[PDB]
Amino acid sequence: SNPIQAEVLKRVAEVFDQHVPFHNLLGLDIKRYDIDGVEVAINMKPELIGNIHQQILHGGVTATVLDVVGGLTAFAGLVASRDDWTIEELQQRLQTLGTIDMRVDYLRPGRGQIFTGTGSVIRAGNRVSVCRMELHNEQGTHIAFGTGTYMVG
Amino acid sequence: SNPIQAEVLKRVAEVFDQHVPFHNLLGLDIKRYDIDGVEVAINMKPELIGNIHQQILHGGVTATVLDVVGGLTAFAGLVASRDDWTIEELQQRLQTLGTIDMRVDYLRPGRGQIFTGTGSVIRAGNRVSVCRMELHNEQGTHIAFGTGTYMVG
Amino acid sequence: SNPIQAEVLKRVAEVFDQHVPFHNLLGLDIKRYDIDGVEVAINMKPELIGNIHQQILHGGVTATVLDVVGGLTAFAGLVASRDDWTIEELQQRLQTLGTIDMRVDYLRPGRGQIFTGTGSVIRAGNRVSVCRMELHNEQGTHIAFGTGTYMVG
Amino acid sequence: SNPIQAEVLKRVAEVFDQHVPFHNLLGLDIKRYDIDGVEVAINMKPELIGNIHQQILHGGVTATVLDVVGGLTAFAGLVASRDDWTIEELQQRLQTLGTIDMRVDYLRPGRGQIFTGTGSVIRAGNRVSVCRMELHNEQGTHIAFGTGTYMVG
Repeated sequence: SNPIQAEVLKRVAEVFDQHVPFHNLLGLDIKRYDIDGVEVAINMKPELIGNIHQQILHGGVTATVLDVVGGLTAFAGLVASRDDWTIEELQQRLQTLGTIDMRVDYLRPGRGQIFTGTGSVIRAGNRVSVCRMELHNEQGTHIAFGTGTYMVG
Repeated sequence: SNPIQAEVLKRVAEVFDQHVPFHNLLGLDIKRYDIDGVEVAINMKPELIGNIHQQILHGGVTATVLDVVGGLTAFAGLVASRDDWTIEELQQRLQTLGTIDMRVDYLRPGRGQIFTGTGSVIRAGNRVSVCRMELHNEQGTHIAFGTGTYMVG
Repeated sequence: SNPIQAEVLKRVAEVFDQHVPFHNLLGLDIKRYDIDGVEVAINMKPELIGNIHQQILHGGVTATVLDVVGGLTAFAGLVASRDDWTIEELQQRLQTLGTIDMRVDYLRPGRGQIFTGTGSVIRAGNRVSVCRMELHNEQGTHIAFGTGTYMVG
Repeated sequence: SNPIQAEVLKRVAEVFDQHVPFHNLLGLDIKRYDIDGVEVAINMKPELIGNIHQQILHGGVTATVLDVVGGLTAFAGLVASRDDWTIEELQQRLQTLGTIDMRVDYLRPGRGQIFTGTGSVIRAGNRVSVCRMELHNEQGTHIAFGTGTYMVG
């Protein structure tokens, strides 16, 4: 794709990946990131448990992962929408990026070894975008669905 | 509250405040928990930051706090709804207690030193309850509102 | 499907299709209803326009259609839940069927002569079910998505 | 409110009260509309019933009223946010007014003779605003609560 569109796609992906303190506290990793769909994985660890008896992931981790998948999905959508994007142009956008509201639907108990989240834009906007997100375990079992409205400009 | 109601609440409160791995990871504390509702407090700390430049809370922490406030608010309301609960029935309820769906509305940037969450029951049920949650910093400004649907039976 | 199930689904269908005053005012029709799900449809007419200057469907209609699709989807999923329902049992359930909360995401302005809605269960339950709903124009594009939490018992 | 603000508001109130086909079909009325907010009312009539036996308002009507209250609430909050507003500058804004997403929480059966709705802005913006809505009957009993995200620029 566009030389600049590539930079941001490999930069923004790395920004979220390790430049965010909370992402590091949880061990959240943005595996990939490109024009279509981003991916976010998180390995199960004792620190992420909610109910010790059921040994299930705390609902806050599920929410966090879905929110991150959405913002990234939204911004990625903004990027691919143009070929005139300058560097500062997108930098101002990235500083504006934020969640306005989000809905999480908890489908099944959060059990698994590795969890992966992905999303897609259902409403692409120049200022506001809405996406749907999803979280599953290594067995492919859907743990939760999400829908978020993001500010992209 | 009668002995049963009081004792159950005291027990649940220490469970959430000391024996929940994810709560310990973030520093989420149950400041107050009685038949009237809950108060959850969380001190800002570097690991909870979402964007270093603006020094704001990661939307994930906010969602986590709002969700916990809702669950406990819904459980407190359940306990308060009957004069004939037994320790065993309420202990079974605490295990079934869970979030079905939740909406978080991000109002302002999450800046603060100490964050406090409280909630109220807008729809009480024997099986399903709906709660409204709020999060504010030590200055009293609202950071986010939440609405949660919880399975309570 | 099963004699009783197909019999109950048949009954419930004419109910929403004709026994509901608001459905007749809007022209809401239950195009088809089987154990697999539902498909609602509604023809455009002058009384359903929201903004005359744009000849677009009023959002209130959209939300109405999504919610009905959701309740029907939920109940259908419940019928297929057990294989030994008694016509009286399912009659008691239908009396408790109702929406707890619903989220509507508006994607495009509603245009065209006919609008069709369908949905699916994302979380099946004996007491509560969560469904996703979709509404689209005659050209196949999605006007809105919906997510609903329903009481099925 | 200065003359310009009050002028556009009176104009907007007129359009929604008489020049909106779907509002005229339901009988939705804009009782009052000023810089503070909006009051929407709708009398109960046979055509608005959802369940014949319970004589309750159809959930679609409740959702319709909450969305309209939210839109007008959002627009009023926009009108009151500035003084440099020129007549057409706000009329161009009105053309952009629309609902992005909405969540409705059904608290209890919609019984009543006259239903009234009010709302407030929980997040005011130059392009996106979030609002809370509420519907009650003539006795003051709360029927449903809403939360809407609106495009205002």
